Amino acid sequence: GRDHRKIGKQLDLYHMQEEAPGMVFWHNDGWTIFRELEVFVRSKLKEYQYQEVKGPFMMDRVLWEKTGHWDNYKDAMFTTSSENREYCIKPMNCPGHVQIFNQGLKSYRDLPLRMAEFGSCHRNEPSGALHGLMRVRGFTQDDAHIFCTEEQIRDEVNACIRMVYDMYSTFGFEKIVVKLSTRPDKRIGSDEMWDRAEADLAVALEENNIPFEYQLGEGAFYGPKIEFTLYDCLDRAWQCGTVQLDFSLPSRLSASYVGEDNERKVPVMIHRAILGSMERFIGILTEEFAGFFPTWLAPVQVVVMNITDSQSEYVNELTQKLQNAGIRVKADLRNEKIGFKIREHTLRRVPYMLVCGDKEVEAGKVAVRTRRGKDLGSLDVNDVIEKLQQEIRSRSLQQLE
Amino acid sequence: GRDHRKIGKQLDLYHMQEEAPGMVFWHNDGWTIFRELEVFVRSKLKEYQYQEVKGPFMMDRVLWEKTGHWDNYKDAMFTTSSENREYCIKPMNCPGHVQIFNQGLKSYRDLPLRMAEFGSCHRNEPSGALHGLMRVRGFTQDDAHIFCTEEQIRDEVNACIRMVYDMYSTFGFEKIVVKLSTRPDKRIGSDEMWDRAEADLAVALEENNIPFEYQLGEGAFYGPKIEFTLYDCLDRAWQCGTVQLDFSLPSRLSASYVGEDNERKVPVMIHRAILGSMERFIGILTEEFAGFFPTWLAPVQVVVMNITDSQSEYVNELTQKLQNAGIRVKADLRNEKIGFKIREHTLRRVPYMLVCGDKEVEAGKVAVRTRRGKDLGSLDVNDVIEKLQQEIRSRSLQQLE
Ligand SMILES: C[C@@H](O)[C@H](N)C(=O)OCCCCCn1cnc2cc(Br)c(Cl)cc2c1=O
Ligand SMILES: C[C@@H](O)[C@H](N)C(=O)OCCCCCn1cnc2cc(Br)c(Cl)cc2c1=O
Ligand SMILES: [Zn+2]
Ligand SMILES: [Zn+2]
Repeated sequence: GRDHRKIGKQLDLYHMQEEAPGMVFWHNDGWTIFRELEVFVRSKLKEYQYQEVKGPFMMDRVLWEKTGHWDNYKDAMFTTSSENREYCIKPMNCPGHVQIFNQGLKSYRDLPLRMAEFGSCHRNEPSGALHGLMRVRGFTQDDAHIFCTEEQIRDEVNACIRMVYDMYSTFGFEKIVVKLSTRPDKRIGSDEMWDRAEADLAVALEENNIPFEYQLGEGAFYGPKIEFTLYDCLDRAWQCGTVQLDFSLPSRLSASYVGEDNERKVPVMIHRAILGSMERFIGILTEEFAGFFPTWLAPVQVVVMNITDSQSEYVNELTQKLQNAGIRVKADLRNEKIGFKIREHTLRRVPYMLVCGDKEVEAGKVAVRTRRGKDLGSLDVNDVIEKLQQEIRSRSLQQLE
Repeated sequence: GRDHRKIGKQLDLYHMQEEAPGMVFWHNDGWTIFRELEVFVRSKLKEYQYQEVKGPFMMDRVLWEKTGHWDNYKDAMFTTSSENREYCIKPMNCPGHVQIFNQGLKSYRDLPLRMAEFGSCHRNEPSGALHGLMRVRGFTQDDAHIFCTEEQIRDEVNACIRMVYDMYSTFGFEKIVVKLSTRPDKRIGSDEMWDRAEADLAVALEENNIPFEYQLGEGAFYGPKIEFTLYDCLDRAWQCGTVQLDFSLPSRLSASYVGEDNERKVPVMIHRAILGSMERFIGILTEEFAGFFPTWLAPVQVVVMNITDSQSEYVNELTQKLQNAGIRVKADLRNEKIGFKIREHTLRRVPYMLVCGDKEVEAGKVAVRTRRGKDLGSLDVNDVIEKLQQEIRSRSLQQLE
């Protein structure tokens, strides 16, 4: 009883309909979760020293032919036309990132250049294969590309791996299985490029004490991949993360920089995504938590409620203070029994229920109950606000005990 | 200068390519401005009680055919096909918002329902008419649709008008022309509906003490509208804001709610955008400010710089303090003359240059230079940080004096 489709309906997070197969409509509360997940990713982009960009939604087929995506992916790409030119709605963000890199002369002092995007991508998947948020047609990839020198590969691949485990640990995912996918039958780049790339990814895994198995022939057409699979609380495997080494795309798109030796050089490209897609990861989280999202992700974090209208002015004031502390809060001043109110907000998976009777109004206190049924007692309002702020800002998995 | 296309190149904000006509490649610094503009709009969504949602990029042509917009605008829509079905890449967000409205039984108690989206839209505009950020194919509107009763229209229009002036004032736009477009020759609804609807728009304007003029017969087939034209510092007119009444779309897309008398009732829709295209608005702002973006919008708010090698670690400490204070800060530790650093960052329109010589280090102070060439002298570090935070939080047009 943790279906993301059911929870998504019950908590008014999102919906899907037949007029847009495999594409999500995010309702207010679901979009709040999505945006908080974006805020989290951005905090990591800042920490790990990434730029953030935005590329065009479509680009001319001629460009996708040049990069190799047309030859490999044409049947799974959406196309559209204008003025006798054909455009592919983008399946990937990498070519756009190279286009941005190519604006303005680059040198070795600009490298490593780490370029991230919340990339809106589309895949023309067979419609019968779509399911929930887990297999979709339109998605938002937490993508980035690192442009670096050959000598910087080791440190930059190492940083990507650190970033992967760091981010998964935030959500409580500690059981991770790793595969290394090597040269596929249909590919671009020379065998010596592939020897180098496969070797570098293998060394990274050895050095980080990450056990792995090879997945022979399952690499991307443009480079080998480290694939990260996390396991949820039901012990189900979800492949989410990927780190790839690419010596082909930057050459094909005429990317270059001036090295230390003043010689014109082609940058190496590292591709990576960690969550995989915002939509699928939200799906996974919804099931992992069964809708009991950690406080930092919860659509509504606190509900403050009165017993009678005698405490209404105090509740409104307290609601305002919580909102000023950055907390997603609402007041429940209805003329309903306290057990009726508490149940409604517990059903809605609100982390904290703040109750104000006469005794609380008199003492400048608030009675705190958690959605798990724990009565924390009557506590000083400022102590409660501070404790909630820390729980939220630290992105704690745990509520107050 | 005040050419946003030249400034856009100079400050590394964005670029365009023929591979994606009229679709912007946002570089890090331009995307920072875009993201800050979103944050600003979201603060107003909160203040004016809007939900925020997100819809997919495409929906079945079959659904678009039902809206009453198909015959009018089929030539300007991008289409793409899959499995014998044709999809439209959305040029507007209204039908998607109605799809969200149509999920779950709605009651009169849910009205007015205010639904905003930063809606990623595409129009197949002729390539010859494209121009920088102002005339594009891919654009993002600060869009919203309000679903309400007939009796609620005036108050809801009143709030939209307040929102327009509130938002324009933030950017220094106080000269605003207002036009009310009245019933066209070809229209839906009775004459009485139009009498009431035109009167609601006029009364809402009167209630905000706003003089206006008519654009006779220029209303849409589905209702009258108000349009807001702001004037920049060169006295150039930019039509940006729209409040559009719509008595057609809800019925066309089977939208309804349970009235207080238990009757199935069709809501009225209000379409509204304040900035309009955010790409275009960024273009307007770029020219308005001549690239001197107010500090809250500036891609890089502060550069901290040393005179000689001796102050490098003080610069690092101060940069970290600014980082921790939420300021977009960079350290310039190059072995270059201080005047060279000031010239470069002045040219890049960085609001503040925080200069650290021995005297500053020794006193725990910093010397503050503005991009206007103003020497503000030696100031206490914590005081400067507090003043910068206040300038940013208040979204002030004015730098410290
Ligand atoms: C991490 C990113 O930078 C990287 N480009 C990426 O997407 O890699 C994901 C794993 C390797 C690549 C695996 N794959 C393969 N065929 C595809 C065809 C289409 Br059409 C689309 Cl939309 C996506 C893919 C895809 O993802
Ligand atoms: C404010 C928004 O909700 C509103 N829908 C909107 O876009 O308003 C902007 C101004 C008036 C919008 C009026 N118009 C203008 N150009 C269009 C181009 C295409 Br292609 C299509 Cl399908 C429809 C329209 C359209 O209806
Ligand atoms: Zn990639
Ligand atoms: Zn609309």
